[PDB]
Amino acid sequence: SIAVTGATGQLGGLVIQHLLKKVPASQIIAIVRNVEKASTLADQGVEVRHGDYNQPESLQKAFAGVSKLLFISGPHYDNTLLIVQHANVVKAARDAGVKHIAYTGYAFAEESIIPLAHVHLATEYAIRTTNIPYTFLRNALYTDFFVNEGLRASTESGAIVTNAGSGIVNSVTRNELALAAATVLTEEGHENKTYNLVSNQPWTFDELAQILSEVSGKKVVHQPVSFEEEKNFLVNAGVPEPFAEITAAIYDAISKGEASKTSDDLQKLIGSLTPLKETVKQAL
Amino acid sequence: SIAVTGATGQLGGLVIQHLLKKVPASQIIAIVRNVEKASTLADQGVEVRHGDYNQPESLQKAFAGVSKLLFISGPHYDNTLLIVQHANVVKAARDAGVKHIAYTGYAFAEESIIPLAHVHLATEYAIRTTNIPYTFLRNALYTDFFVNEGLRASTESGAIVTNAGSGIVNSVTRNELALAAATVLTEEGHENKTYNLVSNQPWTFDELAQILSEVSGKKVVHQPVSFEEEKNFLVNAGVPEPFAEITAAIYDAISKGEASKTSDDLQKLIGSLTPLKETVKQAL
Ligand SMILES: NC(=O)c1ccc[n+]([C@@H]2O[C@H](COP(=O)([O-])OP(=O)(O)OC[C@H]3O[C@@H](n4cnc5c(N)ncnc54)[C@H](OP(=O)(O)O)[C@@H]3O)[C@@H](O)[C@H]2O)c1
Ligand SMILES: NC(=O)c1ccc[n+]([C@@H]2O[C@H](COP(=O)([O-])OP(=O)(O)OC[C@H]3O[C@@H](n4cnc5c(N)ncnc54)[C@H](OP(=O)(O)O)[C@@H]3O)[C@@H](O)[C@H]2O)c1
Repeated sequence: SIAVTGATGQLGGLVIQHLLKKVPASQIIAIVRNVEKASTLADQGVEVRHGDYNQPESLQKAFAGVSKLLFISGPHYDNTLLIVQHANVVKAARDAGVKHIAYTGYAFAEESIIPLAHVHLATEYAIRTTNIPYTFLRNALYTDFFVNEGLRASTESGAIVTNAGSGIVNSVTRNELALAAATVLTEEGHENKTYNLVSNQPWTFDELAQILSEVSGKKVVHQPVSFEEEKNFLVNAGVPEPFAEITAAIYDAISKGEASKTSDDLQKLIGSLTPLKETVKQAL
Repeated sequence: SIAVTGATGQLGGLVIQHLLKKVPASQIIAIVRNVEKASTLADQGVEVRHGDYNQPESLQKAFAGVSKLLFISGPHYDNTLLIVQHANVVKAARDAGVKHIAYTGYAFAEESIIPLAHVHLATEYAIRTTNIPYTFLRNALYTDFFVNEGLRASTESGAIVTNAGSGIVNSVTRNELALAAATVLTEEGHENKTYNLVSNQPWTFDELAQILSEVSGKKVVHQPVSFEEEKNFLVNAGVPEPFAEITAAIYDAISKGEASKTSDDLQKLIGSLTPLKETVKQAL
């Protein structure tokens, strides 16, 4: 019995589709905040349960009798609130007698300068307190954050504008990260282990721009700018202030080597990784 | 304005008595679960407020307008519950706009084999997420845990019985640890810093027994035993099972070097440390 929180979200939806290739739908439980959004899952053989991280009682019920739990992190912007939610989740899983928990954390968190990394470490320590056999799935930033349909704005202008400088990026796709979680949940050998699930073929924004140029046939350059120019760029392109700030801070951190370390853990878990060109062409 | 949680507890009571030597009672707020227990504090000039870690709303009210908060950890035996409580506390302090927070953690936590160390690390990361200027007061085990009026049972029998083997102990008194917290709250220079507040004159249970012999005039030896012999010893001396287990696990960890690392941080903060003989004679 494998339960997946965040099941209607992007990552959780992909996990379930990967689990559906490995186990009967019978064994999969989707735990979800909005039960009406989960109908398509229930049309597949997947059991749907209500579980809201803000409501301990819902989590008690949702985790009842689950063997393996994949706890996908909350997306909230308030990190201090996210620590409460995650704590509620961990306490509910302990009380429910969950037998194995996997948690989607953040690669190389101890060296991060992004405050969200402190949430993932707080949560990993919270899970260690339960004594439940664990797998810490320490996910890179998503390649999809940087490479998406929004790249058409850059083809248009001839420029990818960021404040990442020549920082290196070890991102991987949500889909490879979903496969990794599904792999771990469906095979032995991953108990009490941490994996830093990142690329071993990192890239730069110069390189991304050369790739976009090759694919589109149109000349695009990386235009690196300052933090304040980025946030301005973003706000004036219709990106709401808090998210524009979040985004500039992620690029700023990249410029300082936040995403520059690599591991073979993911490749060892899922096999060959998707080349960035292949992801760029899909995005377009 | 300096607020102290756990104010009717042993450590918090001593902190307030130390703060009373440094600031008018006007500026001190005792935050407390049981308001009737705090009357003696209110007879001094100290403001009493209700704050229960299980009740977010109480904490919102209790932390209103406080400048500096000393968050003394919860004593609960359920570590997973303690993570929820501590998270509630941290979120309340962020919401209340607390300007500086000190938290009593556990020295060298990253190297601990005691599960309570994961709670203190989860909490430190929770505090880092708030961005509030912090002081992590990483307290050694209390010398008072080992050296107390209970040593008369050992004088009686001629033996201190433990499963600590010849493990080394860097413990310090609750009172020195209270002085350290009070010092930090009342002088500049301690913002965004962690201190491992332990002894630089560690001791063994052989040594404790020689000291008890010198003080009492009666011959007492350390009798080191196994984990299961300890727990049995303890249970049959009227120590309730969960606490007997807690105690055997603390000694077991000592036997494996849990308390063997030292730092000059405390001595640098408070001046000379209390010799163990002086603490033994007080206990008796
Ligand atoms: N590594 C990265 O680059 C990266 C980037 C962004 C996010 N993340 C983290 O990884 C997680 C998964 O990524 P994603 O792309 O799948 O994000 P996503 O599409 O935003 O999914 C977030 C999921 O969490 C659910 N959720 C929100 N609040 C909840 C609550 N109170 N109780 C229960 N569920 C709640 C959402 O439910 P609804 O559908 O009902 O709203 C949604 O299913 C995110 O939650 C976030 O913490 C990582
Ligand atoms: N370093 C060590 O060797 C060591 C040893 C033991 C404990 N500790 C930790 O350090 C802390 C202080 O040590 P201590 O000797 O002063 O312990 P203590 O005498 O047991 O004090 C614990 C304090 O926390 C309060 N408390 C319990 N539950 C609470 C709640 N739900 N909301 C608000 N307050 C609550 C208690 O209030 P009441 O008086 O109303 O019950 C008490 O004032 C402990 O909480 C524990 O986590 C450290």
